[PDB]
Amino acid sequence: PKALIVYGSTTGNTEYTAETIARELADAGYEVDSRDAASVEAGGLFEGFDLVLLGCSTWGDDSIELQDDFIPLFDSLEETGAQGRKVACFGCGESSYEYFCGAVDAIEEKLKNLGAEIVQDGLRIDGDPRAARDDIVGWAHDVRGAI
Ligand SMILES: Cc1cc2nc3c(=O)[nH]c(=O)nc-3n(C[C@H](O)[C@H](O)[C@H](O)COP(=O)(O)O)c2cc1C
Repeated sequence: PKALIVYGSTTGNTEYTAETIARELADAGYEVDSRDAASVEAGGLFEGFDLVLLGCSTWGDDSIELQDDFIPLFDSLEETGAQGRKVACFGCGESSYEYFCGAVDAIEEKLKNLGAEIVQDGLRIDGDPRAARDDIVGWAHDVRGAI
């Protein structure tokens, strides 16, 4: 199959997390197209993939704020082709914030509402992603299995 990973990451944690997910999926036979959000265009971005993995980190405080490069992508999520698309969502952040991995919640939320098939609950990394490598890998293994 073809899986599309797109991530918004500012200190490279979620990017690190995407790359490990990309590797797991590619080890299991998939063709994996991994792309930073800052380099993509929403209009038809999911066209042709069987699996779309979205990746974002959380900024902000009192309300949910998304990583700046992911914002135009989230604002045009209706134009990507999410309808019927097997999807799953991930993101790094810090549990001391009110909204722990809040962006993960706002994307899964917008997706569900656009008719996507959320194949697994999002992966919410707290702190250093390198300390949670088993979790990322395990979560990739589980998304592959469900689709
Ligand atoms: C100003 C500020 C606001 C933040 N807000 C949140 C938050 O609201 N929720 C959350 O889970 N983490 C929050 N974080 C945690 C960061 O997202 C955390 O560093 C995360 O790993 C960054 O992941 P990344 O290298 O993939 O970009 C915040 C950090 C800063 C500086």
